[PDB]
Amino acid sequence: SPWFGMDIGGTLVKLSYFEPIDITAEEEQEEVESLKSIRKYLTSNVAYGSTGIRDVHLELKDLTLFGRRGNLHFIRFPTQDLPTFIQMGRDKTVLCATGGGAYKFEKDFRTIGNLHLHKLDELDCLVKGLLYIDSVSFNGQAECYYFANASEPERCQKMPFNLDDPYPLLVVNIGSGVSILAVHSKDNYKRVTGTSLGGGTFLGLCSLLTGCESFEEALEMASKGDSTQADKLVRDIYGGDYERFGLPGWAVASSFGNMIYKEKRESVSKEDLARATLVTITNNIGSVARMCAVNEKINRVVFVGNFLRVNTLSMKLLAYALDYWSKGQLKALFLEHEGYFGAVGALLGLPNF
Amino acid sequence: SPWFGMDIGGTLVKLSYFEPIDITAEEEQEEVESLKSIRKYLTSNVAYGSTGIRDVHLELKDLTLFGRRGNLHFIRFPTQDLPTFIQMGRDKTVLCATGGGAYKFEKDFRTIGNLHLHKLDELDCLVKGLLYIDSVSFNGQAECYYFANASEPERCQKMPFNLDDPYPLLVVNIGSGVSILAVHSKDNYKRVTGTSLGGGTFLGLCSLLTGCESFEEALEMASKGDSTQADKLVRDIYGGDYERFGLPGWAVASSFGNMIYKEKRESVSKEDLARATLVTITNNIGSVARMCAVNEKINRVVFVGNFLRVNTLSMKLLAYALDYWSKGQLKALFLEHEGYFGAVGALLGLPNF
Ligand SMILES: Nc1ncnc2c1ncn2[C@@H]1O[C@H](COP(=O)(O)OP(=O)(O)NP(=O)(O)O)[C@@H](O)[C@H]1O
Ligand SMILES: Nc1ncnc2c1ncn2[C@@H]1O[C@H](COP(=O)(O)OP(=O)(O)NP(=O)(O)O)[C@@H](O)[C@H]1O
Ligand SMILES: CCS(=O)(=O)Nc1ccc(CC(=O)N2CCN(c3ccc(Cl)nn3)CC2)c(F)c1
Ligand SMILES: CCS(=O)(=O)Nc1ccc(CC(=O)N2CCN(c3ccc(Cl)nn3)CC2)c(F)c1
Ligand SMILES: [Mg+2]
Ligand SMILES: [Mg+2]
Repeated sequence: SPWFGMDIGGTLVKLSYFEPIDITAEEEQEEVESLKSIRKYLTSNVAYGSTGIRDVHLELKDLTLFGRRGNLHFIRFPTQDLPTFIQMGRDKTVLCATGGGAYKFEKDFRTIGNLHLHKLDELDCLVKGLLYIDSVSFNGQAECYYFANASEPERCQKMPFNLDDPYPLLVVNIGSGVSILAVHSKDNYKRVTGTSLGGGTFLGLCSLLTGCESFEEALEMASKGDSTQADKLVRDIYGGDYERFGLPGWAVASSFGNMIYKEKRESVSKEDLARATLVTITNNIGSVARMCAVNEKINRVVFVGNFLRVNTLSMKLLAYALDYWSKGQLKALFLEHEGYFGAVGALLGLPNF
Repeated sequence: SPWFGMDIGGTLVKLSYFEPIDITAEEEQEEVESLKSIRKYLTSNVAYGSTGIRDVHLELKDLTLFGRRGNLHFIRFPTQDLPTFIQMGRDKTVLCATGGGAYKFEKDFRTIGNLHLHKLDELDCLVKGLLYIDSVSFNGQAECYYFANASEPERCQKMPFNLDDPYPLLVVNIGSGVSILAVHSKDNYKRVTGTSLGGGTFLGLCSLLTGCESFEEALEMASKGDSTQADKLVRDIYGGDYERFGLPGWAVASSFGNMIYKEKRESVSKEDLARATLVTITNNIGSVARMCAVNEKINRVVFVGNFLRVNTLSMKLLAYALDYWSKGQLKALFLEHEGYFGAVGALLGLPNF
């Protein structure tokens, strides 16, 4: 069988696929046409159908996995289109799968004759996949990075971060919702808590407020907006800073709080609303992460999920906010393969079956 | 001068007024007409102008304060209408004032000839006012209450709570934004953190999403709605409970997360959106309160502000959520005079001037 790892989330399906590159002459013979058609279809196309995408820049080249050399590919498509994926499977096998959809769609995967579905623990998969990718490196580059001098924009820059001893680690998984994990050892990790104000809140509220019809359009709108047109700031309430409690005048006192005034609702732009939605969600995630880090006594906070893909505004807001409000005690960390760790961890469960 | 305590917030001005009821024959003579007109106007009307309200049910009767017997009155009006309040002052005095508006509008208060403005610490005022009101009781009834058996609706009921030894106490002030205070002693208290997702977020987002034009209309809409039409639940992602992490199927996994689907945005009602906004804001406040309580090692969490006025949906959601997610370790507490403690504490600063 082809070696596949799948994470079926509430919004996106993530697939990791290992393409062997050490196929012998005899191995290529014993290959069946449909397997050849699958490998060729996946490696010769970057878009699949109308909604599938291969993230080619993330590919790990010449990886040694399970005694074989190959390339590791990273592919995503909307969970809404999983019926098409399954129907293509039926028209053409151990599947290690995680995420909520591994349970919800179990019976659907079993409509593919003789398919064995192994549902794997979401937590085990995320941690194992994250530790594995960092261990193998991103084609010799660091998998993990931070934003250096996150407080000063003329200096702020992406820089590599070493995770050779990753413990302890607070993992903030920003998907549809948010899960916060504490990782103390390779064997000792737990889900601390979560928040329902996650990437699905950004996308859902932005769509209601602006009519945007994609994540990417929502980000494009937010990049042009001014969130202070919708938010009420400390200086709007006090006239300036509130130094008694260390609150700068620019801090948001009430998200969307200026929208209680009808004349302000009538003048705000869609772009302003999109940016306020992004700022509201991102700041709340940062604050929840900081509170959990203080309670777990962990100072490294790594953010994963796909809320942060092609989203440098939110990444830089997290980096600045965690450093500023922690007085420099906490560091925001990011990972190049942030959306795919569950899918990789699922793939890594293959030998136990 | 008349004895007044004012808390000028980002949204509402709260005024506490002590009406003496032990006026002697000679004292009534030495009273000037404008003071008589002020007292009569305040005590013979329940609405003031178009936006001022006296909360008559909160009145403390026959209180002894500063060596005099009187009634303590509680009055509120929008900060947007503070110009009218000041203009009525000029057309007719030590003013102890707190809140951000005591700083922002300092010069405006000083347009009233010879008026002395004493800006008082918001934290000192909230704590002193809260401790004072609980100490004097609510006309012999408890000032503080909780919801007994908050998990079972056929049993859940408001019940009194004793605060004779109030320390330690976590105070969650839900105004435009949210401030979280830790009160360890009458002299030892601090602002722990805050969140900008507060009552102004509820009101602002609800107005944008539904067109409601008052707090009360927003609550009326929310009472008729179904938040699960907009929110994505754990059972929507997993097909059921996620017992591995203790998440019931009914828990919200992504607030507004079903609004990423255009057909669902086209079918959701305004009432559904209002309820989802209330649930989103209230749950996030509860979760932040729980995290702070765990970090401060405090198990009594008292909620104040005016986000909870005439808002039993949010109060019962906080009571159920704090008890459920803390496995019964934390108790949600509420106070009858929750919006007015800053104004009372300001009034109590009068002797130091
Ligand atoms: N192409 C996209 N389509 C939709 N959302 C996207 C897309 N790209 C990035 N996102 C963002 O990424 C979030 C989902 O990230 P993801 O990590 O895949 O979560 P999920 O696994 O599908 N949901 P969950 O079950 O809670 O883990 C969305 O809510 C968006 O904010
Ligand atoms: N009549 C009302 N008008 C507006 N908002 C109301 C009203 N009644 C209750 N509220 C709610 O109460 C919240 C404000 O409560 P409040 O405690 O008075 O805060 P504030 O002091 O004005 N703002 P802040 O400066 O952050 O403390 C509003 O955001 C509403 O959600
Ligand atoms: C990974 C499983 S998921 O895929 O279904 N995603 C997912 C993401 C976030 C959540 C939210 C989550 O963790 N809550 C637990 C903590 N809460 C509260 C609420 C009030 C209080 Cl007072 N205290 N605590 C809120 C809910 C969730 F339930 C599922
Ligand atoms: C009482 C003064 S007010 O009247 O102006 N109201 C008021 C209410 C809430 C707030 C918000 C507040 O406290 N923040 C401090 C903590 N934050 C974060 C953000 C990201 C991270 Cl990573 N960590 N922490 C957010 C802001 C405020 F600034 C003022
Ligand atoms: Mg996920
Ligand atoms: Mg206030």
